[PDB]
Amino acid sequence: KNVPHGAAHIKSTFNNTIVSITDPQGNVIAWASSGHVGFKGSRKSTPFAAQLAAENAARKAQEHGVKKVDVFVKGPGSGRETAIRSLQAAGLEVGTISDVTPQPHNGCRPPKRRR
RNA sequence: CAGCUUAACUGUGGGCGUGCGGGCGAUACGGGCAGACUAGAGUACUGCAGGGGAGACUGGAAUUCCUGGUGUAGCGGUGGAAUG
Ligand SMILES: [Mg+2]
Ligand SMILES: [Mg+2]
Ligand SMILES: [Mg+2]
Ligand SMILES: [Mg+2]
Ligand SMILES: [Mg+2]
Ligand SMILES: [Mg+2]
Ligand SMILES: [Mg+2]
Ligand SMILES: [Mg+2]
Ligand SMILES: [Mg+2]
Ligand SMILES: [Mg+2]
Ligand SMILES: [Mg+2]
Repeated sequence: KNVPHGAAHIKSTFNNTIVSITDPQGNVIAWASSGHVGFKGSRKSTPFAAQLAAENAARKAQEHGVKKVDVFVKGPGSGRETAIRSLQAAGLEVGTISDVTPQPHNGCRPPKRRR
């Protein structure tokens, strides 16, 4: 089909980073990830896979005909700016930037400290 | 001091003998007794800040889960990987 506007969702952890593009109504057009790009071990952790998923989702969404996108990012830093710049260079221009990160107001208890 | 020749020893009466008694005469501090005062203490008049304590009521973000859409091959993980 086609869509004149949508939002690309970004959630990036230390060891992963996925990208999914959704319309405002909540129906997803397409998604991409480093794992699908084919990176295992620490390879996937790179922002490089971030830009790869970036232009991948760009292609698989612009096939459906996405024009305007607003990206939301979350999670700890793994290349957020790198991925957004790669997407911008991919040919899609964002109208507004927004970060909504899961920040629980001291709900539940995090797992023990690493050792 | 006194003599056994000096010798241990004792011949010698004083002196020593740290505790306990009543009678004569003290009152400074150290108790009880005695009435009064307040520099401690305590309440009394008005203000104060506070996650002090107990019960109940209530909001938010989030994890997880159930249900339902969009949606595609992996998601997740560590120095890496498989159990998942
Ligand atoms: Mg990792
Ligand atoms: Mg863990
Ligand atoms: Mg003599
Ligand atoms: Mg004598
Ligand atoms: Mg004695
Ligand atoms: Mg007394
Ligand atoms: Mg008086
Ligand atoms: Mg007083
Ligand atoms: Mg107060
Ligand atoms: Mg109680
Ligand atoms: Mg569902």
